[PDB]
Order: sequence, then C-alpha cells, then structure tokens
Amino acid sequence: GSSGSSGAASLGSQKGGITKHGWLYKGNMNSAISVTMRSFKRRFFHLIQLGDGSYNLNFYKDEKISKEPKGSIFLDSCMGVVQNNKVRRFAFELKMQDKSSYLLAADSEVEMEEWITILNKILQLNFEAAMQEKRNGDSHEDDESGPSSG
Repeated sequence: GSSGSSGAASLGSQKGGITKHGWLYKGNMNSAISVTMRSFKRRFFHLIQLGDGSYNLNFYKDEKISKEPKGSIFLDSCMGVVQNNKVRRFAFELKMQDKSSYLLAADSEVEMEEWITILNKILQLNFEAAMQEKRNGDSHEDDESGPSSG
C-alpha cells in the first residue's frame, strides 16, 4: 500500500457554539512601539468553527469571506487575550502558543471587549473542550471545500 490507518474517527460536534465578526486592527507586534503597530492595519476578522468543534479566527481583506482568508488564528493554541492599551486605547494582544502574538484592536471599547470575551471564551472553553472531547467519541462531522482544479 502506501499509508493510512483505517480512516479516522472521533470527528464531530454537538450543540451550537459561539461566533463574532467585525473589522479589527491587526498589528505586527514588537519591542518598540512604532514596530508593535507597524502601521496598524484594519481587516475583517471572521470566526468559524473547524470541522471538529474547535474555533478558528480567520480574517479577510473585506467582509466577503468564503474564499481564502489572509490568515487564521489557531485559537486552539491561543493562550489568552491581554490588554495592551499602550498602542491604542482599545487594543489587545493575543498570546499564542506557537511562539508569537497578534495585535488586535477595535474601534470602540465594546468591539474591543467583545473579542476579548469571544476569543477568551473559545480560549477558556478550549480548555474545557479538551477535557470534554477527551471523554467524548460519539460525534459526526463533514468537511469538503475546494477539492482541486487545473
């Protein structure tokens, strides 16, 4: 043959979940400030639930998603949301686990708190989800988007 271990399993989810969408202000983050913001750019951050139960924050150039986003944040790794303030009045840093952190910022405190609450939610929930998934096999899922072309 080649490889493969009788397909997979333990794939599926249950109940609804969370979500959130809006234009945020992603940054580069670094020592200095001018670098931390490196020209704070605005992008449409869309939240989507992976085909398992986890949540991934994917941001696009605009609201029109569906297509390939600019990137995706593995909240599954996200450690927690911190509060910068230095950069901007309403700016929070995402403490990732893959050695790195994103500089998010909203237009208003709310838009800044909401995310801080959303991400944190999935972040904190991600912790309880692990222990929940660990002892939870029975589950059904489905994934299939853009197989291939030319």
